[PDB]
Amino acid sequence: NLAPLPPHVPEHLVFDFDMYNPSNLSAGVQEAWAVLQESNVPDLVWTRCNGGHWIATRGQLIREAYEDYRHFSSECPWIPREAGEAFDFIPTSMDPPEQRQFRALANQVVGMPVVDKLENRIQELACSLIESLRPQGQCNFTEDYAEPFPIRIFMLLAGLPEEDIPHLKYLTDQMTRPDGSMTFAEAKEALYDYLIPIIEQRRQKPGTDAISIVANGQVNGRPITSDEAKRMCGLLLLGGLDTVVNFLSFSMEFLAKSPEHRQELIERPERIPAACEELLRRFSLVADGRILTSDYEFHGVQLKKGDQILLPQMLSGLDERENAAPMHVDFSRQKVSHTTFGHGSHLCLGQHLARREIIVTLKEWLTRIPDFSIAPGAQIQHKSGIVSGVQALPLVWDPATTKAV
Ligand code: HEM
Ligand SMILES: CC1=CC[C@@H]2C[C@H]1C2(C)C
Ligand SMILES: [K+]
Repeated sequence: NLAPLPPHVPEHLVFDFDMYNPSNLSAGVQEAWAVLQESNVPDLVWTRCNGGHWIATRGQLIREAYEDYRHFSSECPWIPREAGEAFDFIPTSMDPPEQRQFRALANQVVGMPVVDKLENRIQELACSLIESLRPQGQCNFTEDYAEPFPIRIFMLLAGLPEEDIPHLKYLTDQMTRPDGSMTFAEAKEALYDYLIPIIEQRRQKPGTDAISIVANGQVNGRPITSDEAKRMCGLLLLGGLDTVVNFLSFSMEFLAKSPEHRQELIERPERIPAACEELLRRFSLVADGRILTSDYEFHGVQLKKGDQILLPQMLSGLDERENAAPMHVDFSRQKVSHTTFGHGSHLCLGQHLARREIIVTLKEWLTRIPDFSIAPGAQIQHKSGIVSGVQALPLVWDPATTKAV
């Protein structure tokens, strides 16, 4: 159940939060983690769950720890420990200075520039899917939109056949939210097995997909190795199949239950980008961490070299010390403060692709299906993990209230 409290961890700082099955899941995953920001929970606690680790509960500490890579290394960023030890993805598993040369290469295959290209391809698919769904008056949002819209765009960017989705998506999820049929190590090895012949094939005969660009690129001037390309592409694949997919679902679940929120977007489409940020904060969903490089006193707490500390990017924006009424969605919110795309030298390279997907989704869905609700009676279930998400989201609406556009 719980790991024996290490001698150096204060008994009064213990708070056994379980990141893969938080107590409050029924109330909502963001709410379940929010329990860590309650009146008498300190800024830093120790949970004996998942092997034992620190958890920074407030954005101030979260931001600081992410900026201080000397003490909090990305070397072992995943929890549980075994998983963090096998996590060798590039460039997320490296700290500056060595990280940059690779981060630059990755920025080349998913950055703004690549996204402006993809713009029309992304609108076409969003419309394509929504219009095909419009007349039915119902859908399984997670499988009929949330998953194929972002994944197909990534599989297109990566130059990979769509039939590979079921397999890759299953591996990916075992890494963020393991159902237990596979360890992080097994999921990664299969992802590395998938790529290897594809990376060797595109190095032998260069194309113009994100994969070829990576296997054939350079780092600070020198040629990338096969193995280095593999570690980077696995990360890219990981960032493309399980982030926006889940986020679209928290956003649309909320919109289906907020008629007033929907109207505002119908009435004033010019605020969709702003709503996109507010939702990015409200339904933040990533939580990874770092490992202590040496013994280090942090905010009055003694951390030992080797201790893992989970720094929930999700919690910053939900922190009342960052945004008043944090649990409240307000598209007109003055200063939207958050760390949903991370913080420090590891800032999300895919955020520009993420915002673009989210915004076109908001624009095109509302423009064709302005009124919809959650299937009557449905009991929505979230799952918590490195990346939290929605199990299923049944949606219904009346086709008479829609419009081809
Ligand atoms: C709503 C969507 C997304 C969210 C909230 C998100 C969140 C994050 C977070 C929190 C990190 C930092 C991890 C750390 O510091 O350990 C990160 C890194 C990264 N993400 Fe995103 N991500 C999203 C979408 C994407 C997409 C679509 C891609 C590309 C296909 C992507 C690619 C990356 C990469 C390559 C990194 C690594 C940066 C580095 O390690 O320097 N992400 N992301
Ligand atoms: C967007 C992402 C790609 C890979 C893992 C999931 C995040 C990360 C925590 C860095
Ligand atoms: K590692």
